[PDB]
Formats: sequence, structure tokens, C-alpha cells
Amino acid sequence: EEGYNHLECHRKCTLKVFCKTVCEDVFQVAKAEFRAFWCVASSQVPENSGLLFGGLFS
Amino acid sequence: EEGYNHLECHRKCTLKVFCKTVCEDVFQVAKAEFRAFWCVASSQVPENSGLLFGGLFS
Repeated sequence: EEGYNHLECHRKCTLKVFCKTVCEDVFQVAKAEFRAFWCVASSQVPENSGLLFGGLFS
Repeated sequence: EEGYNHLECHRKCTLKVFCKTVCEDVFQVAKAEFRAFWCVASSQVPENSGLLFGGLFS
């Protein structure tokens, strides 16, 4: 989930005095499904393994 | 001077909850000049005078 933001403004004047300005700011939530996969040597005959490191950081 | 009246309304909904309705009612003043005249026998020879009453009410 992440959030995004709209910002809408309009201005209105009445009898040349009394200026009204409203500023609306809507915050909505955008969702997304992810599916993480991972490869395993299941054919038992590789030439070279590939991608020689396995350390992580968050 | 007399007064006249406008009435404006619009409705707005945000995120399907929180319905906003504003109802504005403007009262303005309309002006007018009047000039009241009155006729006088200045030729001294009428046949008949005309309009035989002179009483008023407000």
C-alpha cells in the first residue's frame, strides 16, 4: 500500500467583498499485489551456477 | 429602493462519505428615480375641467 495526494482549490467572491477560498486535499491509498519467486537447481546439470552472492540488506 | 433575492446551491461529495452542501442567498438593492408631475389650468379657457375628485389615501 502507498498513498497519493490530490489538491483542489477554487475561489469565489460575493458582492465584491467577502472572498471565499476553499483548499481541499484528499489522501487516498493505492494497493498492489506482489508475488516473489525464487529459482532452484532442479536439473542437476548446470555448466556454471550463476550470480555468486547471497547476502541481503533491508 | 427595493430588494431582490438570489439563491444558489451546489452539493459535493468526497470519498463517498462527507457530503457537503452550501446554500448561498444574496440580497441586493435595486434603485429607481421617480419624478411626479401635476397639471395646472394655465390657458384659462377649459370646456370641462376633468377628473372631479381630489382626495387621497396612502
